[PDB]
Amino acid sequence: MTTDDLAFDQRHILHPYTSMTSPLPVYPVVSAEGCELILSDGRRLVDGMSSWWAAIHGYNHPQLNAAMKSQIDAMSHVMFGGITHAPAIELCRKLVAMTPQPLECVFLADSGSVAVEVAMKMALQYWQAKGEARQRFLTFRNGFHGDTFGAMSVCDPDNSMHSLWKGYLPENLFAPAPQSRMGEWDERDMVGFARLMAAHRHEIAAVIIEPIVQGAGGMRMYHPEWLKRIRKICDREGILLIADEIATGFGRTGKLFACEHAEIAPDILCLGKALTGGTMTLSATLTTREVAETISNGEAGCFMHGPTFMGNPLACAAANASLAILESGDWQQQVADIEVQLREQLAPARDAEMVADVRVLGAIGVVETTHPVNMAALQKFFVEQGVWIRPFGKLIYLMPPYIILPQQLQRLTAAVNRAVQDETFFC
Amino acid sequence: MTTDDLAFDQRHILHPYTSMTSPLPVYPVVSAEGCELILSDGRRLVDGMSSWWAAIHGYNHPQLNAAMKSQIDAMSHVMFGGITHAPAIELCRKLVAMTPQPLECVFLADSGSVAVEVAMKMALQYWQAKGEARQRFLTFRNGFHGDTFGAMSVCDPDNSMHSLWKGYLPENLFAPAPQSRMDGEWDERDMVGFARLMAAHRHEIAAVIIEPIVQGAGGMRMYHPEWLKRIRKICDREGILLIADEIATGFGRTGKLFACEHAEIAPDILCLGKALTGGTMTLSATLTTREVAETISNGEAGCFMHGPTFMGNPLACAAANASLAILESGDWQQQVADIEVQLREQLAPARDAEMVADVRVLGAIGVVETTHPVNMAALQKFFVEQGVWIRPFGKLIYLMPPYIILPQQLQRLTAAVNRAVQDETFFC
Ligand code: NA
Ligand code: NA
Repeated sequence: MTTDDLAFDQRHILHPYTSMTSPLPVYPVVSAEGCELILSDGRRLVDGMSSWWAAIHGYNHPQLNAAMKSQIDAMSHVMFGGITHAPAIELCRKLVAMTPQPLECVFLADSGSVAVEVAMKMALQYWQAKGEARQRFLTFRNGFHGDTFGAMSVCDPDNSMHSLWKGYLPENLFAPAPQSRMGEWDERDMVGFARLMAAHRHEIAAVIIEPIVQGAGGMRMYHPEWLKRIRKICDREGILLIADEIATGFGRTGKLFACEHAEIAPDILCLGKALTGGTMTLSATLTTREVAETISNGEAGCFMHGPTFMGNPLACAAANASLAILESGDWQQQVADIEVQLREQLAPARDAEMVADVRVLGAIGVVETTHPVNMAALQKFFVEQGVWIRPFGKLIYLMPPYIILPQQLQRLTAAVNRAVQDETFFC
Repeated sequence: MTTDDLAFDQRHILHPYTSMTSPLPVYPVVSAEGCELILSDGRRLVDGMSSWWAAIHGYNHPQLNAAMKSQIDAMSHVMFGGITHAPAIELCRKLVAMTPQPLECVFLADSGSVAVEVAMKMALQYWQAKGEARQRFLTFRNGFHGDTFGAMSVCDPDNSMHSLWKGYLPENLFAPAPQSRMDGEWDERDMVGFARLMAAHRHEIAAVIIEPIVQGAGGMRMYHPEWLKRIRKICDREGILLIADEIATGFGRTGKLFACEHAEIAPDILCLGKALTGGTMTLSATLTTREVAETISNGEAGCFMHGPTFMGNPLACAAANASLAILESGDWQQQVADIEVQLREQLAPARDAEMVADVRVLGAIGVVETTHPVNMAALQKFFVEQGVWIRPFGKLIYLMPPYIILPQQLQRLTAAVNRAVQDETFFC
C-alpha cells in the first residue's frame, strides 16, 4: 500500500461510525497469522479484539483455510432457491445439535443485523398467523442488536441516538438495564420490567435481549437469574423470547451459549460473528417447530424472507470448520484460563485514577473509564506497544482469540493498565 | 449427499420464501464449473439464472478462484475499525472510477438489503443534519429493495404483503409502476401519478428510490429511460436525493455498465450487490457524494451511524476486485450484446404460444411472462429433465445467464423455455 493508497482511503472510504470530515488515523494491515496482525511497515500487533468477537481461532488458521479453499474448488456459491448443498446441511446439523432441543429450524442469513431482522419478522408473522394483534418488542436499555432499521428499533435509544430517526422507527418498550451483576440478585431489579409486562402483555410479540452480556451497548455483565425469570414470564404470557447471541455465542462467556448460564432455551436464537470463526460474514436464526410451522400455515404460506446469498456454500464451509474446532472442547479450558488471567492482570486497573470499574467474564475483560478515551492518541499508543486494542467511548476492553498465548495476553493487559494511569489518553 | 441428508434439509432448513410444512423438492448441487451446475447424481445443468443475477462470470472462474485463495493466504478477514487494507482500497478505487463523477464516497457492507438500509439512513441523516423534517421515501409500485425492515418499507406493498406488518412498517409514497416500455415509445401520461405525489409531498420527501430501467423481483419489468431523466431533474429542482438501487442491474447486465447510463444520469446514492463479487459470496456497496457524506458527518452524530462487523471483508473485496478486473477488459459488452440478440431471436416464437402473455429482452435478461401461474414443482422438474437450471416464479419464466454462456448453451435454455410454454401441462 502506497501513501496515495492511504490518502485515497482517508478521503473516499467510509469506516464504521467515524467522521468523514475529521477522519482519524487508520492502520494499514497487510496480513494476519496466529494472534497477530501485520502492518504494512512490518510491525506485528497482538490482537486483543478478535476483529470484534469473531476470530475466536485467530488468523490464517490452517484448518479454516483448507476448508475454505476446498469449498472454493467445489463451488464458492450457488443459489439456495430450489437447491440445497452439503455445506448448508452439515452446518444446520451442527447448529441444531449444539443448541437447546426445541431450537430445530434454521434460517441462514448474511449478517448479524439481518439475523435479528429475521427474528423480529418471525415473531411478527407468528402472531399474525395466530390472528393476534402483537407488534411490540420488549427489550432492555443498553442493548445492541444491529444497525438495520428493525434492529435499530430495539437498540438503546440513548446510545443509538434514536432522536436522529424519531418518527421512522417503530416505538418499542424499554425496561431498565439489568442492575444485578453477573453479584447478588435484588428482587427490586424486576419492578420496571414487570410494570411494562403488565401494561403491555396483550401487545408484546417478543422479548429480545442479549443474554448475560450486553456488548456494544456497554459491555455490561448481568445475573443469570434475569434469564430464568424472563423465560418463566414469557412462558406464562405465551410470549416469544428472542436471545441475541451474535456476540456471546460459541464459547465467549465460558459456556457454549450464554443462555446456558441460566439453563434456559429461547424461542428464537440469533447467531453471527464467531459462527464462521471470523473469516467472512454469515448468520443464523434458529427457532422452534411451533414458530416455523405456524408461520408457514398463515396467509403468506411461508416465512417471508430470503437473501440472495442465503446458505452461501463458502461461508457455510468456513462455519463448519470453525465448529469442528470447537467440537474438540479445548475452548472450554482455554477460556477459563483466559478468564483467570484477565481477572488477575486487570485487577491493578482498580488502583488507577482513570478507571470507573473493572469486570471480567470468560474471554471478555472490560476496564470502564471515568472519561471518554482520546481515540486517535490511545489507538496510536496501543499500536506503539505492539498491540491492537480498539477502545470506544469510556470502554477499554479485550476479547482475544481463544488460542492467545499467555505472554501475548500479558502484553495486552499491561498496555491497558499503562493507558489508564493518568489523563494523557483521555477526553 | 444421501437421502438422509435431503430429509434433514426438508425438515430443518428454511429456504428463500417457501413453505416449511409443504416444501417442494430442492435439488442437491455438489459443484459448479463454467456455466454448469452439477447435481449429486452426476447430472449437469446449464445455468440460466447466474444464481440470481450474481454469477456473471459463471462458476469456478480461474481468476476469481486465484484471487480468493491468494487473499485467504494473507488474511480472510480483519476488522475495518481503525484499520484499512489493500482489497478494500483497490475495490473502492475501482468503484469510484467506474461510476459517475459525483459518486466518490464508498460505504462497504454485507448484503444488498443492508446497502439499501445504508442508503435510506444516509438520506435520513443528511436531512436531519440540514435541519429539515424529511422522512418519507417516494418509490414506485412493482419495486423491490430487499427484505430487511427499511428495505421492505419501499418494496411493492401488494407483492410483498405489507398487510402482514400493517402498523409496524412506516408508510411511504408509492407512485404507479412505470408503463412506457424500454422496447417502445415514451408516453407522457406515465408521469401524472408521480407528478401528483411529488406535488403533494415535496416538503417531506427525503429521497426518491428506484431500480433503474429494470424492476427485478417485482415483475421483471423493463421501462423507458426517459423516466430516470425526468426523475433526476425533478429531484434536482426540488432538492431531493435520488437513490438508484442497482443491486440487480449493475455491472453490465442490461447492456450498459450501470443501468443509469441508459438515461445518462447519476443518482445521489448508488446501491450495489449481487454481481459485485462475481457471485462468489456476499458483499455490497453504497456510494454517495461528498456533499452527502460531509453533511452527515457535520451533523449532531459527528459521523454516519452505521458499521457492520464484517465491513470491508478482505476476502469478499478480493473476489469483487477480481470480478471488476475481468469487466475492465470490456469483453462483457460484446458478450451481453450477443446474448441480447440471441434472446430476442429465440424467445420471439414464444409470443405465439397460447400460455404466453409477453416477451421482453434487455441485455442478458430474457423474460417470458405467462397468462397463468406456473406449477412450481412440475415445471422445475421439467427444466432439470431438459438439463437446464431455470427457476421460474409466479407468471415469469426468465433467463439471466452468465456472460460467458456459449451460444449452444443459451439455445438449450431458450429451447426449454419455448417447450415449457407450448401447452398448460406445467401451469397453475
Ligand atoms: Na437445537
Ligand atoms: Na464515481
